[PDB]
Amino acid sequence: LDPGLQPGQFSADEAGAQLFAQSYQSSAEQVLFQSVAASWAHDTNITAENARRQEEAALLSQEFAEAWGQKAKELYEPIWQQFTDPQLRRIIGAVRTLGSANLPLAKRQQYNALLSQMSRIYSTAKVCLTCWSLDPDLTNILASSRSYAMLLFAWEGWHNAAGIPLKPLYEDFTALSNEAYKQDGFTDTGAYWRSWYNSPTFEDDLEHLYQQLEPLYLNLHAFVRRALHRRYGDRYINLRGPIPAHLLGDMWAQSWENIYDMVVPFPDKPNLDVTSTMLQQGWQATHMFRVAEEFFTSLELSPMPPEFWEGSMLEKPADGREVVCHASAWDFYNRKDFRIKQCTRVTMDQLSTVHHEMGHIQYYLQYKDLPVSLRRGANPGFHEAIGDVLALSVSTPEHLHKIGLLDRVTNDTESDINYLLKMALEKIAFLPFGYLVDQWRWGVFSGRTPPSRYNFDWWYLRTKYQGICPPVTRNETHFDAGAKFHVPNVTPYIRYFVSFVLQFQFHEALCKEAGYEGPLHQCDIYRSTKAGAKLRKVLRAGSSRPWQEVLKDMVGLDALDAQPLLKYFQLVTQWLQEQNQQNGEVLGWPEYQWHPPLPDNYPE
Amino acid sequence: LDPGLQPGQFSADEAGAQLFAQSYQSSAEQVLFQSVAASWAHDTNITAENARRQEEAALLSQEFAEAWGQKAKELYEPIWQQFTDPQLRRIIGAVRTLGSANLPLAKRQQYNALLSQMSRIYSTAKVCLTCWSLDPDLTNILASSRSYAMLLFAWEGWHNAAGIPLKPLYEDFTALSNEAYKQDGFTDTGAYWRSWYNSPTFEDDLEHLYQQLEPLYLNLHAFVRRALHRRYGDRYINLRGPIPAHLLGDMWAQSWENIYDMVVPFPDKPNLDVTSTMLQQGWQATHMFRVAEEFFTSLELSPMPPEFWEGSMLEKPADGREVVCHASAWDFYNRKDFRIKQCTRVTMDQLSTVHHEMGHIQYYLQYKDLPVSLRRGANPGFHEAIGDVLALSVSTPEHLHKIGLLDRVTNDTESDINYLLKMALEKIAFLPFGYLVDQWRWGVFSGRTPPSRYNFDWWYLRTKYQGICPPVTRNETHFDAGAKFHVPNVTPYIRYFVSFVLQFQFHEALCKEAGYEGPLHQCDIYRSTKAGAKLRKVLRAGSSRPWQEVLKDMVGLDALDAQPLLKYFQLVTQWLQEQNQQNGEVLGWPEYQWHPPLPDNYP
Ligand SMILES: *[C@@H]1O[C@H](CO[C@@H]2O[C@@H](C)[C@@H](O)[C@@H](O)[C@@H]2O)[C@@H](O[C@@H]2O[C@H](CO)[C@@H](O[C@@H]3O[C@H](CO)[C@@H](O)[C@H](O)[C@@H]3O)[C@H](O)[C@H]2NC(C)=O)[C@H](O)[C@H]1NC(C)=O
Ligand SMILES: *[C@@H]1O[C@H](CO[C@@H]2O[C@@H](C)[C@@H](O)[C@@H](O)[C@@H]2O)[C@@H](O[C@@H]2O[C@H](CO)[C@@H](O)[C@H](O)[C@H]2NC(C)=O)[C@H](O)[C@H]1NC(C)=O
Ligand SMILES: *[C@@H]1O[C@H](CO[C@@H]2O[C@@H](C)[C@@H](O)[C@@H](O)[C@@H]2O)[C@@H](O[C@@H]2O[C@H](CO)[C@@H](O)[C@H](O)[C@H]2NC(C)=O)[C@H](O)[C@H]1NC(C)=O
Ligand SMILES: C[C@H](N[C@@H](CCc1ccccc1)C(=O)O)C(=O)N1[C@H](C(=O)O)C[C@H]2CCCC[C@@H]21
Ligand SMILES: C[C@H](N[C@@H](CCc1ccccc1)C(=O)O)C(=O)N1[C@H](C(=O)O)C[C@H]2CCCC[C@@H]21
Ligand SMILES: *[C@@H]1O[C@H](CO)[C@@H](O[C@@H]2O[C@H](CO)[C@@H](O)[C@H](O)[C@H]2NC(C)=O)[C@H](O)[C@H]1NC(C)=O
Ligand SMILES: *[C@@H]1O[C@H](CO[C@@H]2O[C@@H](C)[C@@H](O)[C@@H](O)[C@@H]2O)[C@@H](O)[C@H](O)[C@H]1NC(C)=O
Ligand SMILES: [Ca+2]
Ligand SMILES: [Ca+2]
Ligand SMILES: [Ca+2]
Ligand SMILES: [Cl-]
Ligand SMILES: [Cl-]
Ligand SMILES: [Zn+2]
Ligand SMILES: [Zn+2]
Repeated sequence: LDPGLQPGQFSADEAGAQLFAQSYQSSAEQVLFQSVAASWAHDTNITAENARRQEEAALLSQEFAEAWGQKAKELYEPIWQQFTDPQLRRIIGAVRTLGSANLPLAKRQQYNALLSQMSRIYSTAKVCLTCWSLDPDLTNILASSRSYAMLLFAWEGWHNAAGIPLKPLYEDFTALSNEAYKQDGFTDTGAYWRSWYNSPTFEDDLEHLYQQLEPLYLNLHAFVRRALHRRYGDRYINLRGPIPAHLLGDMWAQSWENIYDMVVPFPDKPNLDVTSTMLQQGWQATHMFRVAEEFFTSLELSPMPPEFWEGSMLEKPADGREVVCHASAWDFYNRKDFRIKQCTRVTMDQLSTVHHEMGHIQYYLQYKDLPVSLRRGANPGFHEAIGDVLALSVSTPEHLHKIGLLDRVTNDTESDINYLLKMALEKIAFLPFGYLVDQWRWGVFSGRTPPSRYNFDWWYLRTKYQGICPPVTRNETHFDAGAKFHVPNVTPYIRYFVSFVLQFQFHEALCKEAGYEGPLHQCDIYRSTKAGAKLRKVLRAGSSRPWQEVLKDMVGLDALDAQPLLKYFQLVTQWLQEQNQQNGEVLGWPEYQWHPPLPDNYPE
Repeated sequence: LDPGLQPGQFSADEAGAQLFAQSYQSSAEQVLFQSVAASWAHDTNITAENARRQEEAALLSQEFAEAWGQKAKELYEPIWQQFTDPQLRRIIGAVRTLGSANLPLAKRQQYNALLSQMSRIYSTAKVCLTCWSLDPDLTNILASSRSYAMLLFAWEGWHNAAGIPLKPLYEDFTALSNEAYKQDGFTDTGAYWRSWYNSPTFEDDLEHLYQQLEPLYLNLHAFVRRALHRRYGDRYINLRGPIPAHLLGDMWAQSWENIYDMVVPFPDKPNLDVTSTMLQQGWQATHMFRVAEEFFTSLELSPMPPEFWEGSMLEKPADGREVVCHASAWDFYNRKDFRIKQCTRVTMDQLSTVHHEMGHIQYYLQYKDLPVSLRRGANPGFHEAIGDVLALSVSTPEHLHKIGLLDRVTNDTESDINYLLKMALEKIAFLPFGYLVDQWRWGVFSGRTPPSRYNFDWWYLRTKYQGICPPVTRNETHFDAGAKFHVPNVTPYIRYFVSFVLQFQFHEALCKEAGYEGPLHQCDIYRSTKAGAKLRKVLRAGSSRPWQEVLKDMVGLDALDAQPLLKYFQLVTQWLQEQNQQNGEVLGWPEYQWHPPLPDNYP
């Protein structure tokens, strides 16, 4: 480690710790920058040379984290907890968690190589007969094809191509991660990930939320299953069994917005999927980011700086180059460079994803002047919820009208049910998946799910929560969890479940602050500088204060609460219940063993 | 209740509590007697009258615990914790746990009635094609038929006939039981059941034990699956998938000794299943119990008293009267009456069941002069292990020879493998099932497994631990867990897993104390008065002391330990590994979704 980057001496006391943290910050920005830079270079241009570079950068970071980690231990191990300065106890608390830097060098190199090989396998996998990529080709098939055999080929192809080769690496990664975090005092890596919510009752709290939300999901599921039955027939849809996992518009069945056209309650009201209009009008990626931005400035939040426009990758490269297409928002930790990397497609759901990603950037712009260790959301779920909250306003028929995407206006009970159903396809359908992913991963980290049951336990959870089944037989040579980006890329998931609850609490609060007094689901906070100021206080706080207190200042309550979500959706919750009873549906999937047959001429 | 049964007044201090506890136990014997008495009259004679009587007694019993529980909290709720006398602290801890008695009266009724209907449904269910009962007909089919289609009909018949009508009742029971135990401070009934082991780390401890044992089970499974493939063929056995749940000798696939004849590793040697010889020689139920008894008296433990021989039901009644055939051992809490109720069949596995049950009685005889509250095992696993320990000695080829059931065996490597394999079929195969039943039930009690997932979670666990699959499609109308006796009869199961480890610890201790020095698996403690004396000390102690301390005095360690089991089985564990490698077996069942097809014209 360069001399300039190494820790000096500090007193063993709180005044030393303050100088320590200032010295650290000087040197940490340079180290975070080189690492983020090498990551960007690789992810926007996957080559062996760029992967070698990212590996060395990652090793440099570990070296740093180890020297500054062991020094912070040596000097403040038994005294940091008693520091008067709360921001300082959290900075110190971060620095002395070494993570992967606890590993000896050989294992550190093995760890860094595993992350790089898993990322590469996921982001370069293809399905062939001439080969389809995930983004855009398979994405578009899952979204728009309504042919059982085509969707299946895409589903199976992807899960096989991405999952099967990840499995040996994922096992090795899991052992090393655990070894690393056990030397910071955690039983396993999952315990460390959960520690970020600083709540003793986290798992119980999540479970109590899910119990309130589950009836919504059960009713949506049944109603969608019925619409699937009418299209696909009795051979492929069991009205008392799980839904085949390739029919819901998305590779993971995680959001069902793309089958909206098959399930829309009242088809001669306004068409609320404005994708056709966007194409018809000639929208491109950069227009989508510009329109997101202008929402932010309408609140008196910050525009995207020049560095963002010059550096970002907003379209899939046409010049050959392999890239990681999975959308992401990047802080370079130099207070100057912030970028998005997205293989943006011109669709309504991508407009929402553009807002999601820009919400990440906006957080990074607002907390850029905190110490590096406090440059995070009050919890991870808060960072995931910012962009989603604005997208709630953008999605409204009134807002869409204002931005020229929805010529007709209507305010009647049918249009409202259409809108809430569309939104339930996006938000309610995701809840089970949001919850289950890290239940899977927590079991893997703890050792409850060994390699020999990775796929068995995955599908147990998928059926248990989402009420889906795999459309072809799977066995333990398959590694279907590995066909979802966040598993190989080691990104936690429970943030998204937290986010899907939190965003409705935020929405309700920002709507009331804006002076809005109509139904919660028709609120649009566009141009509300009051709403703006309230959101700004959250974004500026970073992780400098407990998330419970930041939440309480924002929404007046110190806990996750499903009530705002339930309220937003109440009309469609009631409507779906009534429809399902009148149709005589079975709620749930009591034929839990059922799987559909193979199509007759498959795949030939 | 009667006034003479309702509590006195007592000072709020340790001296009061000593008198209190004495006054409690005097009155509780009378109350336990009439309860157990009515239960007996019902189980050997299922009618509505007998059910009504049992219900009354249960109500009376709740009334008792109510009053005595109220009084114990009222008098000592703060202070009992700081009593010097540990034995007293345990008695008072128990008294203020009210259970079902926390229930309001109407729900007391309701709970008492669902038990009766669930018991009845299980024990009177039949399979018709002239109708087959579980015991003996379906038991015998599962044991000895080698026709895929007959076994299937029996398996599906039973699961459907018993399971399906239990489900609505089981749901109501579960809610009532949870409500009861929440008022004593347990999150749920499962947490109460588990409190019996007085161990913060119980669940972790069980899991750590299962991890050491699991390789043994995996090697046995693969070896047996291979044997079944040779027999049934590739259509019905997947060499990389779970074994169809009807093929292993038992309705629940829980122990596999009855397919021994199909898997025996060196077949030409003497037949270590002495069933043929027992029938040839004209053995009957009575003889089986008399031979068991005499093993106990060889140790200078107690003979069965006259009241046991006069009162017991040791055969299935031929008047036809509905009975609960499931074998059980009965303490009447009067220090006089002790009985077994068993529909005894003349087989070698029943001879072990006879010893198992007689182990319960021996316990009850040895602690009959204790305060009722100490009249249980040091933990429930202790009680389940006693008769099993003696049965391990009885099952040895040398012991069998001594009681005229087998010609002398050659003491060579092959006869040893044969024997250890038979014993693995009985003991190792049981381990997963022993562990999973209460995993299922704890999930139901905690709310993790709602009615809408009773069968899904059941089969998850079955496949996860036993590596079996249902041979016909099941859905949530089926309630396959209800087709196992202990579920409708609300009897915990984890005691059997604990027992199956404990028994090997005991066996090693008793063998060392007998002065035996050969292999663990060839020991016979028959006629060792020293071994007998050591077991007597355990049995006399009841639950007067922490099971950890009782165990330490007996065996040297203060915890459950798989090492004695591993050592008993070492030779066959090594052999099974080698067989499996040479056949190129896959250990486990990676084709986890696999289920067999239906046979051609079924039914
Ligand atoms: C779409 O339509 C709803 C319904 O509007 C109401 O019912 C219709 C059937 C007609 O009778 C309308 O005249 C009638 O307003 C609109 O929601 C309603 O908006 C108004 C405010 O804009 C709400 O009233 C306010 O109530 C607050 C206190 O809550 C008072 O302080 C205010 O003075 C004010 O009167 C009204 O409660 C609300 N109704 C519901 C069910 O929430 C909605 O605004 C309209 N939406 C769009 C997008 O135009
Ligand atoms: C596990 O499955 C693989 C993949 O086979 C496919 O998935 C199976 C679960 C089942 O649906 C099969 O019909 C599918 O072919 C099995 O390996 C393949 O086996 C096929 C056919 O048996 C064979 O032709 C291929 O070479 C194998 N590979 C591929 C690319 O399909 C595997 O044997 C199953 N069991 C185990 C333990 O992995
Ligand atoms: C049976 O023979 C063993 C010795 O032979 C070995 O172990 C057998 C179990 C069998 O598997 C053979 O093929 C083996 O070659 C006797 O064991 C010894 O006994 C003495 C006396 O206690 C003891 O000191 C030794 O340690 C024992 N050795 C072993 C192998 O543990 C065993 O006692 C014999 N018993 C009978 C029934 O004849
Ligand atoms: C597109 C989005 N991408 C993620 C990218 C996260 C990431 C972390 C670290 C290194 C690299 C990438 C994000 O921006 O949070 C995403 O994966 N998801 C999740 C998904 O698509 O699975 C859940 C989605 C909820 C709605 C908004 C988009 C959310
Ligand atoms: C036959 C035996 N019957 C049980 C009877 C239990 C019982 C408790 C309360 C009221 C009524 C019955 C017993 O003696 O533990 C039994 O069920 N099993 C269990 C079973 O057969 O499922 C597990 C067996 C392990 C070896 C010994 C026999 C064990
Ligand atoms: C992708 O990254 C590669 C590194 O693998 C970049 O390669 C450098 O590019 C130019 C010519 O292509 C040379 O001057 C360098 O010496 C290259 N290095 C190697 C190892 O070839 C490449 O330019 C990148 N592509 C883009 C468009 O950024
Ligand atoms: C549950 O299953 C019942 C019995 O048959 C089983 O399922 C049918 C569909 C066949 O596949 C058969 O081989 C199985 O053992 C059905 O009658 C019943 O409708 C099923 N569904 C429900 C909701 O109970
Ligand atoms: Ca779409
Ligand atoms: Ca989508
Ligand atoms: Ca048997
Ligand atoms: Cl997270
Ligand atoms: Cl128990
Ligand atoms: Zn995000
Ligand atoms: Zn027993």
